[PDB]
Parts: sequence; C-alpha cells; structure tokens
Amino acid sequence: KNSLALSLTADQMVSALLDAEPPILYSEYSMMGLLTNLADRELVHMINWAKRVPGFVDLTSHDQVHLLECAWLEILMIGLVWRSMEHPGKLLFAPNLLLDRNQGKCVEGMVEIFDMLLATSSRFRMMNLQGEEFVCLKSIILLNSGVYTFKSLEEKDHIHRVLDKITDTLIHLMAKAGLTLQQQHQRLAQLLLILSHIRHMSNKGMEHLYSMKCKNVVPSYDLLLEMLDA
Amino acid sequence: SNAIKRSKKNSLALSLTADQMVSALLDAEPPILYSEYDPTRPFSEASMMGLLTNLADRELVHMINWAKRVPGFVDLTSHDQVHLLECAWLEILMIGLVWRSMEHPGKLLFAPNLLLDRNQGKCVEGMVEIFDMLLATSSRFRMMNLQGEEFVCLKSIILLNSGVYTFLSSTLKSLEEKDHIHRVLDKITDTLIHLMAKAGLTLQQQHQRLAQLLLILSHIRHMSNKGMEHLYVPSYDLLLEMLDA
Ligand SMILES: O=C(O)/C=C/c1ccc(N(CC(F)(F)F)S(=O)(=O)[C@@H]2C[C@@H]3O[C@H]2C(c2ccc(O)cc2)=C3c2ccc(O)cc2)cc1
Repeated sequence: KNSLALSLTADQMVSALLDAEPPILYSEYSMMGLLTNLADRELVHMINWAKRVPGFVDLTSHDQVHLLECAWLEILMIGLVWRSMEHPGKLLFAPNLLLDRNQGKCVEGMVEIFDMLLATSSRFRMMNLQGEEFVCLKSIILLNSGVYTFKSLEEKDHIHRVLDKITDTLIHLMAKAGLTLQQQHQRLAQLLLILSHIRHMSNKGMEHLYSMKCKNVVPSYDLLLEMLDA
Repeated sequence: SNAIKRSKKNSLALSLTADQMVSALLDAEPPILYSEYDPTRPFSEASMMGLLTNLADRELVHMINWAKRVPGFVDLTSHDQVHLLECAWLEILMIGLVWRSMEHPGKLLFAPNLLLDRNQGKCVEGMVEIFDMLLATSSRFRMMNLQGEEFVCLKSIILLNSGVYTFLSSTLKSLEEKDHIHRVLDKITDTLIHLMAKAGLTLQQQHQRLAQLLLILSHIRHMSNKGMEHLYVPSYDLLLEMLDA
C-alpha cells in the first residue's frame, strides 16, 4: 500500500477520528421498534464514518463489508456505553430514550444485556475514559473484529499496520496527558481487555436478536456492500 | 490509603516481581492429556462429540488445579472463583488447543493422539466454522512467534478478565474483589512488558506487541461464544466442588 494512513501522526489520527464522529441521533416517536429504527439510522452514519477511518478505504469492498459485518453491533454498543457514561445506572439509547434498569426488567429478555452494558459504562467512568481514547477504541473494533476471519495477505498486513498506528496514537495521548511509561502500558491493556467484554455483549445481543425472532434486522453482506457503494 | 492506593487483600500476590510471576505461571501449567487409544474411525457426530466431551471433562479437573496456582486467584471468594471459571473455561481450553496446534499448520492437536484437519470438523454440525477460526488463531500465534512465557500470561488474563465485568454487585466487598482482579491484571501486563523488554524489543515494539496479543483475546472470546451457541457445560455446583476438593 502507498497508504497516507500509515504516514499519519498520533495528532492527525485523533483529528481524523474526531472529525468522522457521527452525531447523537434521537428516537423517532414498542421498545424493539424504537431501537430497530434508531440502529437503522445509526447504520447509515456508521458506513460513512467507516469510510473516514484511516486505511479503511484502502481495502477491497469485500474486505470493508467483512469488517462491518463482524463489527456493526460492537460499534453500536460502544457508542451506547460512551453516551451513557455520565448517567450512572442508565442507558442513553438516545437523549429522548434514556432507560434505567427498572424499565429494562419491565421488558422481557432486556435485563441481562442491560446489566453488562451498565458495567461497561461504570468501567469507562472508573477509568475516566477520554473522547480521544473512545474514538481510537471504536476504530480498533472496526479493523480488529473481522481481521482473523478473512491480495488477502496484503489486506491483513495493512490492517495490522493501521492497528499498530492506533496503538502508537493511544500511547501518545497517554504520554501527552502525563502518564508514566508503566501507567501507559497498564491503561493500554485495560482499554483493550474491555474490547473482549464488548465482543461478548455483541455475541449475546445477536443471540437475543435471534431468540426475539429478529434475524431480519441484522445487515446482510449484500446490504452493507450496496450501502458502501451508494 | 490516601497516599498509596493498594489491593485490600491480605496477599503477597501483588508483591511478586515479573520474574516470580512468570515462574509461578510456568510451574502451574497443566499436563497434556491423551484422547482414547485407537478410536473407531471414521468418527460420527456422536463419537467425535464423545471424544471431545471426554477430553474436556478430564482437562477441566487439571484447569481448576492450575487456576488455584494463578497468583491472586485464591484471594477471591469461592463464589467469585467459580464465576471466573464459568465465564472462562471454554476460552481457556481453546487457547490451550491453539497453543498445542501452533507447530501443525492446517491441523488442531486436541491431543497428541487426536490431530484433526478442517475436513474432520465437518463430522460435527456447525463445527467447521469454529475449526476454521481456531486454525486462523494458531496461524496468527505462529506469525507473531508467540512465546511460552507470553502464552501463560495470556491464559491467566483470560481467567481473570473474562468474568470480571459481570460481577454486577457494588457492595464494598464486590468493589474490593474487582479492584484486586484489576491489580493482578496490571501485574500480568507489567510481566508481559518485562518479558518483551528483556527480549530486546524497543518501547514502541513492546506497546505494539502487547496490543496485538490482547486483541487476539477478543477473537478467542468470539470463538468461545460461537462454540456455546453451536452446542446449544460444567455447572456452578461442579466447579464449586472441584475448587474445594
Ligand atoms: O419487547 C420489546 O419491545 C424489546 C425488547 C428488547 C430486548 C433486548 C434488548 N437488548 C439488550 C439491552 F440491554 F440493550 F436492552 S439487545 O437485543 O441486545 C440489543 C442491544 C441494544 O439494544 C438492542 C439493539 C438493537 C440493534 C439492532 C436492531 O435492529 C434492533 C435493536 C441495540 C443497540 C441499538 C442502537 C444503539 O445505538 C446501540 C445498541 C433490547 C430490547
């Protein structure tokens, strides 16, 4: 790759990811109905956001779709946890759809995943997660989630090199904030280990979508391919 | 205290050096078990699932003995030890399998006498999808030149990390348990960085390799979740009895 993405400084990588951030959307107004409509509107923004993640458009269309297929629900979930950080005990699906755990029990099948999302929001709060760190983590999910389940060798190499640039960026942010070398490596590990919990929540979420008879609302390969080209 | 925040556990686990942590984890490694001798081939779905179930059930007993020797693990309540093992057991079996399989490209070494290619994974329902994910992880460990000392650190991280976010309590006790787990996880990070610095990696290479290793743990979680979904498993009570025995 002749890629500009691999020439970016930590400051340029953060600036690109901050400028690509989607807005917070409102619910339009059935809990599953509201959430499905919100997710569908978020997906359109997510496609346009992914195209602005440095290195993402260097991939084939097929590899872009594979990464989005694997990451879309993890990306929605980390957004939700980020929006909810400053509302302890609550999930801010949207500014006009803020649910506490009491309302999560009233809706069958909600509460187990609700509780996992609340624990993630609490962990982000306890770590004082910064916006610059959040955008790095969301980009890692996009590039990392599908990379182990793929020209192909060159594509995987390029993804790992962009992932290395995002690591460098996270470490730069922490060094600039005044963290010791030891604190830098410890916080990097703490952030990346939360990604294992977001993967778990995404898998449980998919299983719950299936059990609610909502197989239809998962974006297909073909849907993502058409949205990328459109 | 106000001046020096620490774990509240009455424990030397957090006082270990990086060298002592690696030594403890290496010495705790469970044995490699064999499958049945000369089983009827070709396998059916039932006989393959029979062999794998029997091997996993025997591995579980040794995994409990290993978990008890992970520094900091026995400082937790019995209930929290079982929660961590409940959440991590299949990921721990899977990273063991990927480690054993590293030197056999295209194959999964379930045991020295049970070496399977992806074709033999088709015998069991949706097991080829997970077979292929396990092969890609073994290739990734090969490509990274994963070291034994790194592997034992990663397997201990899985044990402590996988269930830590689903202690949903916020009693003083629960906060102390979570704080202790995060401090032991920080010590294992320090240990991994020490191993990389000792090997001669630059600071930039150390942070990049640390990130590459921890991001593979997200894929092992994925494979474990898909495995469970495809299946439909040690009970709380079974794990609790094995911990006390
Ligand atoms: O009976 C009813 O009306 C409804 C019952 C109900 C039972 C479970 C439930 N989920 C658990 C939790 F905690 F989030 F609520 S979930 O399926 O995992 C899943 C998690 C989160 O909520 C669901 C979802 C979704 C995604 C695509 C879609 O097409 C429809 C829904 C998510 C989401 C959406 C947007 C966003 O920005 C972030 C996250 C949600 C409602």
